[PDB]
Amino acid sequence: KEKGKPLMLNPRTNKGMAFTLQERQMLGLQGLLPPKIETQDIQALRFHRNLKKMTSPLEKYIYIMGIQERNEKLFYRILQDDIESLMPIVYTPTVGLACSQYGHIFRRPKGLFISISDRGHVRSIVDNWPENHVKAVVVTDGERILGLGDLGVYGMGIPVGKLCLYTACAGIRPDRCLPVCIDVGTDNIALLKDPFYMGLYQKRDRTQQYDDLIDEFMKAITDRYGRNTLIQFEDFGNHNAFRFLRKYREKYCTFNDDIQGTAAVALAGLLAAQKVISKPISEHKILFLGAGEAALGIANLIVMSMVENGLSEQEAQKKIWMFDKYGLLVKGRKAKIDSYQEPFTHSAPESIPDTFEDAVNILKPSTIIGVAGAGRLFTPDVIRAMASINERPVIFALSNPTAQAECTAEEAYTLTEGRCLFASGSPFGPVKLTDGRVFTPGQGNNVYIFPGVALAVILCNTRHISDSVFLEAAKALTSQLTDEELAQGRLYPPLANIQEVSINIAIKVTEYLYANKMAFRYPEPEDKAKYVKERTWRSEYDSLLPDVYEWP
Amino acid sequence: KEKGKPLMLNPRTNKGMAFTLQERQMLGLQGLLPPKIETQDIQALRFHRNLKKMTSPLEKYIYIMGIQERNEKLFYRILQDDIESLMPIVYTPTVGLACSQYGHIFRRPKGLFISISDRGHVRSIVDNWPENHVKAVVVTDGERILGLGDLGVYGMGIPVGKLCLYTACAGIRPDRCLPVCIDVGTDNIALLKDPFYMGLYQKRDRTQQYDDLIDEFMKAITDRYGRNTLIQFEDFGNHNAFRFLRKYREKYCTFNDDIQGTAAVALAGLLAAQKVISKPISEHKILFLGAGEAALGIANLIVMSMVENGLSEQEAQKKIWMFDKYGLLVKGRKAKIDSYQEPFTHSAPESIPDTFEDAVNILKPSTIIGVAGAGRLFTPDVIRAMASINERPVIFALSNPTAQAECTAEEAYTLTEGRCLFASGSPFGPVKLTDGRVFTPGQGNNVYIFPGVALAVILCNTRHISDSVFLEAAKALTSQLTDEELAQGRLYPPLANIQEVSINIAIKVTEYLYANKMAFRYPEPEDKAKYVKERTWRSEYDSLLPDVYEWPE
Amino acid sequence: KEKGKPLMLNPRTNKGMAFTLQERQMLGLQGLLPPKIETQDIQALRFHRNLKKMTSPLEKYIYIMGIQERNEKLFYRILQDDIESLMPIVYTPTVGLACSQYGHIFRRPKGLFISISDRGHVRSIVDNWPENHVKAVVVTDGERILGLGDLGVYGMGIPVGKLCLYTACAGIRPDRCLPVCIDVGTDNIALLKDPFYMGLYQKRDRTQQYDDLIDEFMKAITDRYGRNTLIQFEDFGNHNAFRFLRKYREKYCTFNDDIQGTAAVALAGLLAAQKVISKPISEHKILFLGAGEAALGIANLIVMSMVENGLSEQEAQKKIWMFDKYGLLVKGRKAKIDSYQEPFTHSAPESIPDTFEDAVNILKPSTIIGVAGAGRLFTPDVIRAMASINERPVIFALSNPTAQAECTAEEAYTLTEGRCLFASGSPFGPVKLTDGRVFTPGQGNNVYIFPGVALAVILCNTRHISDSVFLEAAKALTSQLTDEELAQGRLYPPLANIQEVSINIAIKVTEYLYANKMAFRYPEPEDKAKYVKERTWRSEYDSLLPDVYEWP
Ligand SMILES: NC(=O)c1ccc[n+]([C@@H]2O[C@H](COP(=O)([O-])OP(=O)(O)OC[C@H]3O[C@@H](n4cnc5c(N)ncnc54)[C@H](O)[C@@H]3O)[C@@H](O)[C@H]2O)c1
Ligand SMILES: NC(=O)c1ccc[n+]([C@@H]2O[C@H](COP(=O)([O-])OP(=O)(O)OC[C@H]3O[C@@H](n4cnc5c(N)ncnc54)[C@H](O)[C@@H]3O)[C@@H](O)[C@H]2O)c1
Ligand SMILES: NC(=O)c1ccc[n+]([C@@H]2O[C@H](COP(=O)([O-])OP(=O)(O)OC[C@H]3O[C@@H](n4cnc5c(N)ncnc54)[C@H](O)[C@@H]3O)[C@@H](O)[C@H]2O)c1
Ligand SMILES: NC(=O)c1ccc[n+]([C@@H]2O[C@H](COP(=O)([O-])OP(=O)(O)OC[C@H]3O[C@@H](n4cnc5c(N)ncnc54)[C@H](O)[C@@H]3O)[C@@H](O)[C@H]2O)c1
Ligand SMILES: NC(=O)c1ccc[n+]([C@@H]2O[C@H](COP(=O)([O-])OP(=O)(O)OC[C@H]3O[C@@H](n4cnc5c(N)ncnc54)[C@H](O)[C@@H]3O)[C@@H](O)[C@H]2O)c1
Ligand SMILES: COc1ccc(C2=C(O)C(=O)C(c3ccc(OC)cc3)=C(O)C2=O)cc1
Ligand SMILES: COc1ccc(C2=C(O)C(=O)C(c3ccc(OC)cc3)=C(O)C2=O)cc1
Ligand SMILES: COc1ccc(C2=C(O)C(=O)C(c3ccc(OC)cc3)=C(O)C2=O)cc1
Ligand SMILES: [Mg+2]
Ligand SMILES: [Mg+2]
Ligand SMILES: [Mg+2]
Repeated sequence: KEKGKPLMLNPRTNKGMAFTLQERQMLGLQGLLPPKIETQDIQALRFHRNLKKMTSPLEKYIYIMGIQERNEKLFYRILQDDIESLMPIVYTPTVGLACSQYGHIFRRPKGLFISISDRGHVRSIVDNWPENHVKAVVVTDGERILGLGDLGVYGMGIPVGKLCLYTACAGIRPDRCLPVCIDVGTDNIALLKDPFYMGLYQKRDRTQQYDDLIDEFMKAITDRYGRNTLIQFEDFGNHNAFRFLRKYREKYCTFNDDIQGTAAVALAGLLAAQKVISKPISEHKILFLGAGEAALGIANLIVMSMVENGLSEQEAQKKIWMFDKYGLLVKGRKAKIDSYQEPFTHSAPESIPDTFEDAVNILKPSTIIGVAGAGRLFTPDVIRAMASINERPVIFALSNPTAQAECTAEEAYTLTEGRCLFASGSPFGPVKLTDGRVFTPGQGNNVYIFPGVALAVILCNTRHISDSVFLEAAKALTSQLTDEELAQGRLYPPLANIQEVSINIAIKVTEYLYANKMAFRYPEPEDKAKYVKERTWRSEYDSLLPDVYEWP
Repeated sequence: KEKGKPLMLNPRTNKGMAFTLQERQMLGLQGLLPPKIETQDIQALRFHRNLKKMTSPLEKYIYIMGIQERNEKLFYRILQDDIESLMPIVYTPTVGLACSQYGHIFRRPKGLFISISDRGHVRSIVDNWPENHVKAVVVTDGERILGLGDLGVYGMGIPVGKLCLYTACAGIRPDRCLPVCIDVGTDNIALLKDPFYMGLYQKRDRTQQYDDLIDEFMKAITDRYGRNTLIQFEDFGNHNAFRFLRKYREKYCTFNDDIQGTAAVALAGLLAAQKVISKPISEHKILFLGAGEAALGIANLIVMSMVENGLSEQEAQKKIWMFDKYGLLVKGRKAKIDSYQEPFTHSAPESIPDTFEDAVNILKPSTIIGVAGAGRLFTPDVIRAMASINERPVIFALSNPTAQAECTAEEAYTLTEGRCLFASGSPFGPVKLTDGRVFTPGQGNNVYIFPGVALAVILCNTRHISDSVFLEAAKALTSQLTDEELAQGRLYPPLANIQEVSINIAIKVTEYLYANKMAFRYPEPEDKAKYVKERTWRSEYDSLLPDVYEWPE
Repeated sequence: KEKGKPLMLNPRTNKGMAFTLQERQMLGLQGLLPPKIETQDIQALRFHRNLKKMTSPLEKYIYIMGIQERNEKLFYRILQDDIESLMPIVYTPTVGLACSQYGHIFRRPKGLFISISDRGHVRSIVDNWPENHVKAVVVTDGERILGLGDLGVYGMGIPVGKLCLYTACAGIRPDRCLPVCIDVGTDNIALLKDPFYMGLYQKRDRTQQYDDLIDEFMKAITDRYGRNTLIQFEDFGNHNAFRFLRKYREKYCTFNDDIQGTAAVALAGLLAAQKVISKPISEHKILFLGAGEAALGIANLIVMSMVENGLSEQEAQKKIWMFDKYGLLVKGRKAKIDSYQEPFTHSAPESIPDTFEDAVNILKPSTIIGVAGAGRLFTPDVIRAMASINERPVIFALSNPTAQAECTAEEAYTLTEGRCLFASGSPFGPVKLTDGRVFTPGQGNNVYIFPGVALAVILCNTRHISDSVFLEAAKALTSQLTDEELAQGRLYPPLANIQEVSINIAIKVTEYLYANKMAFRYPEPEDKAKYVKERTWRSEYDSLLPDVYEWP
């Protein structure tokens, strides 16, 4: 398309000093670059050297995210070199810190910004996006960014970082990814007073106009790019998150990772546990600390797993209890019970606990899952009560970051003599016990699911994503534990091999999508594995050398 | 020319969030920016707030040079806002530290790279340069980067930084500035071992090819851009610096800042000292610690300044003495004598000095100038020796960085008890003696000279720069001091006013060029002040809004 | 700058099928062109073949002017191949015919259009012109297009065609040429009723606004491109033409070809004649048929020639009489005498003619010059009266086109036994007389002057063009007649060698410009010939091949 300085200024084309001598000469770059040819390998090492001479995580974020705006293929190469250590940077927890000071660290814009001031003109904006074949859209209003609450347009970092992991893990063409931020104001007074805030100076609009903007946004996106365009909602308010999932679910090809992706990884760990504890599902009793979107999201998907294994809906629900901030979810309590909690709000026992430890002793659960985000509430005695009740208790401490976790690997494994099966939201290191026996805990990271699922949905031209897709993703993830990894005490495969794990998920989800008539991409491929591997985006530089030859 | 995302990837047009609502809508940026209209001020305050979060100078270099590549108008606004503090960052000393690791911090390339491997195809390379009306070239081989020696292609940071100051100070259009690095190899072993070295992995070619390559380079630039294109040689090795300056002085529009710019700023101080103490020029004698590039440069220019005032050639030279690392330069000594030094190699006194303190006592100088870059060799006893020999002694400690300076301001002013006239290369804060008097010493930075001179040479379409230009530039620098500032012991205007000072220098040089028939820009302007002040480049954002207006139906 | 289809769509870069194999491969053109390499020679022949299979002049114009918008270098090559025959097409007379039907034949726009509706916004328009270093501007209001009168914006063809001859003859870089049309309405009712008219539907504005538009236009041009920018006025109303020349002459670097260029070629022929008739200038009496801009233009320049040869102003004026539509210009006549005619309005004789033949017998002129544009008014007996009075009478029939000429070569040479010295505005073929003696008449074409002058003015950064520049151009033109050409009866060199003639004029005018301190381009060149030849624009294709080589 273009030659000269424009090639170097365009991230998609810019190879940097990896432009070969001929490329330089033939594309009019000779002299604009230093007289040295590099490879993507040399360029990558240079990054790792600079990254080592940096302590601050926020400095690492700003550096690496700058590389995206200079050389795209280098950027995604660098993530793929060591994804485990850099995923903390490009996404959580660091992305939170970046999102807090997002107006300070701003350098170059990265996504698409739709305001409530642009009401009725969303189509004009969408059309300004240079890329023509968008497949994956990630959107946020910024109201519920991680644990940091409302951050307005500073939330844009989340879409951006999310889509980095789409490309990095799954192989979704970056040029077909679109991060979107919906600015309708913000209730965060700190930001309104900040003169470097990048959003609108007004409180959140919660009128009809907000709903209308989302409708128009959804329409505008699909008008330009198609109805099969994948649209993921991220870090919306809990109220908005659920009701928008409901009203668009069967209309637009949309999912919510915070609900559905979270449920999937939760379940995938439970299913990993059942390769150890083979107890009939009839026996499993499950107790959630917290009754948030995370709880309800996970709860529903468990019920659906239980249903596919024999149990009814009514019965499977009665095997799930929830203990939130006001106490145990029971019928006829003064504390509020919302519509989504009603199915898990159960007939009260004789003794009605006022403590979580009290509940564990009364209800005799085989599994406790922590999603309160309210610190260390799985007390040492809670851990013990579970070890007395179950021979191998399943304890899931999912809250993030580490400081909000309900308990620690250390705290879990040692207080149950290394019997329990543990998994966490935040990364804990190998625990060592006094008998010289190693236990390597797994991490319940959402990145196990959404990339693979997203690739499959896109590759199959799927138009709606049913809850049973995430159920199939769960089974798919769990089916990649080797025996060794289970012996070591992992309920998830290593994050190190996320790329491979993401693909195999995409494959197994593609098969399911065709088998249940949710794929509209025909002709149907016979070998789904080949079909997926072939279409994943590679970070290797392509030649940009024009073809010169003699005429014989 | 362009619309959409290209306007934001092009730093000459990119206003960032300073794009108005009208501009965003009409240019198709609406939605690509956050919904927040800023101004150049807010953007600037953001930069200032973030600069404080950084502690390392090198972090700051990387952050600020980054802005040149995102937003050019914003970049030069940031420099002009706080020029005094950020000039250390953008250029010396921090550019030295950056130049050392230039390949380790490389993100985007900034200039034009001509290797020896491109011999015969140099015009090809010149023609790849996007800009069509280049007026100012700064070129480096990389052989003698500051006091760091041979950094080779790492030396590119020097031209890049220096042209920032052309623009920042004098208002020379950035799009007409071309930084160039001639790459002929490097003698530095560490770099030849480095897998991130950005140059050719070979020793410096010192053969005939090197000379040919510089010839070809000079021809190629002036072919494309014209013969009056200003070509400034920077940080070449001594041998080459002088010989090329001689070879091209009369053929192209060229100068060397390390020689001629240094001389101008040196002389500017000496003349300002002369204003304080009306010492007859016959009753002056100059002692240089060091007899290299800086010494020889300042020497040759001083001679002219004396000759101008009445002295002859030989007369003025005999008032200038040089003491190098082998000792005092005297006729028929043991250590060798370069031909440029020969004029300042006199017949030995009766007692040949073996140290510098000796020389001060034997020769009884009025002024010592330190350009050896070898630490605190103006020992306390030397400052005292001068303090007793002269009523008002002039002491110039020009060596950089601070650690290689011959003495501090504190050391100079206390051991002379206020009676000293002091200047240095490195910045020394205010010196407050016990008795109550405060002395603010002048910094003898080259940046006083080269911006103003370059601007003048360019606006007058001058084809050659004789040494009298720098002489005339020196007087122009000296003449901007207030009497109050002379009473404060300043021999140089504040760096806070480098802009006002650079323009005023450019004006006076313009008058000189026209008055002495060295200008070729006719018709000749009458008011030279208005001419210069009108052609300076501004950092204020231009509107990119196309004109919408109504036609009678 | 650019590669691919854009190179082929850009006239300045487009070489057509003359793109070499390597160029095609290296610039991404391989496949977009037919598999055949041509030269500019092959491409040129193709043009000449097509031009031969066309009768209509208007078809030839549309074809060749299309080539300018496809391949610029080919276009100017083709003019330089046979300039003599094609100059009739690109300019007069055909350009007149094209200008009449300009809205019909419109295909692609060619110049810059400034309307009175764009009052106060002329700078915006000027800035829309893509070219950055304009040197030669030709502008028209369209009020007095050739003989066709007011044609409004259809007059744009004139600037365009004029500037074709700038490039074709002189070598003025086409990219530095700017044709401008000032639309202020038109009095031509035929055009106002035409629904394909390309100008404004209103009568000519003759208020202050017109004058103001011209001021702003002049300012805007010079603001962007400089005060030394050459601005030529063409085919303005006679009133406007003179007064605009006067008020801007010493302000903007401006000339008018219809006045000054016309005067120059007139004089150059008179000076050619004086190499035959060596009579002292004191004896020369001159009589103009018509007292138009052409008459007055020529008259003044003659006076200035006479002055440089010894005569005073008052005396030199008395040697010039004028006979216009109302009769002989005499003091105290009922017919109007304008300010410019006053110097040539003389003390009445005893007998005051009412016929032009009557005047020739009374006043005894040695030279008659026809610029009435009113047909054959040099009656056969006029021709004879001149032959009886003078041994070699100088008869100049300058009116155009041929039908408006005052007499013919045939009519002139035979009615004076082949004694007279004749020149015409329109081309007449070699006359043959009954004694087997050939007389080849010259043409008083303005193209002899303005290209050479224009090149010199531009190359010398001249800021004002004095009348004595055109006087020097005249002497320069005449100094290129060989003796043979004078023997044959030519008062001008062949149009065939206009390119060479234009350059030599530019050289001699450059020398004069430096010698009289009108050049601001220093350093001054020592050899003016080399200086000019070096800087003329060539039509040869340049290589567009990027430099590829090995690294030794
Ligand atoms: N660069 C190329 O050579 C190129 C590029 C695109 C398509 N094609 C050709 O077109 C055929 C059909 O391609 P298609 O795109 O219409 O359908 P497809 O069968 O190749 O892909 C199905 C769907 O998945 C999307 N998709 C595929 N890979 C993706 C990725 N890495 N990231 C995001 N979205 C991705 C496509 O846009 C499409 O909507 C291909 O089989 C190939 O022959 C070639
Ligand atoms: N590991 C993962 O993949 C993953 C994914 C999503 C969310 N999470 C984590 O889940 C946690 C909850 O997120 P959420 O979106 O459900 O938030 P939420 O506000 O919707 O849920 C919080 C719930 O905890 C309850 N609670 C608060 N303090 C309590 C206390 N002291 N005792 C008992 N109950 C208490 C609240 O009443 C509420 O029911 C967070 O810490 C978040 O980091 C983890
Ligand atoms: N302040 C300014 O504007 C400015 C401008 C240019 C140069 N300088 C300074 O000038 C200094 C020298 O630069 P240069 O290019 O002339 O270097 P150079 O290598 O050309 O000259 C060094 C000279 O010092 C002599 N020398 C070295 N050690 C000595 C010692 N111990 N005692 C006596 N003489 C000794 C050497 O023999 C030689 O003659 C540097 O420190 C540099 O910072 C300052
Ligand atoms: N393509 C090239 O290589 C190229 C192009 C332009 C200039 N140059 C270099 O710049 C030097 C100075 O060029 P300059 O233009 O400033 O001055 P110049 O001395 O070459 O020309 C003087 C003036 O005439 C104009 N001019 C020259 N040739 C012309 C033409 N054919 N048509 C119209 N206008 C014409 C110029 O624009 C200028 O205003 C040249 O001597 C050359 O070294 C090179
Ligand atoms: N050969 C050239 O280079 C050249 C250049 C310019 C104009 N011309 C020709 O000159 C002629 C006049 O052009 P102009 O611009 O001076 O027009 P104009 O209207 O200014 O001049 C016409 C003059 O002829 C007079 N006239 C008209 N009919 C007459 C008659 N029957 N008897 C006597 N006088 C009569 C008018 O009164 C007026 O004085 C045109 O035919 C034009 O083609 C030739
Ligand atoms: C309301 O309190 C919350 C709720 C959810 C979160 C999230 C997480 O705890 C995640 O781990 C999380 C997440 C982390 C990693 C990941 O793949 C890299 C995907 C999601 C989120 O998106 C969250 O919103 C944080 C605080
Ligand atoms: C040989 O040792 C040297 C020689 C010269 C130098 C230079 C300086 O000491 C400068 O101050 C210097 C300089 C510094 C600032 C400036 O304007 C900001 C211009 C020149 C140079 O270019 C040098 O080369 C340093 C060490
Ligand atoms: C008013 O009647 C007129 C006046 C002038 C003309 C012109 C000519 O007769 C030209 O020859 C003429 C011209 C012709 C050729 C040329 O070089 C090719 C330059 C001018 C004009 O520009 C005229 O305006 C025509 C009719
Ligand atoms: Mg989230
Ligand atoms: Mg230097
Ligand atoms: Mg005309």
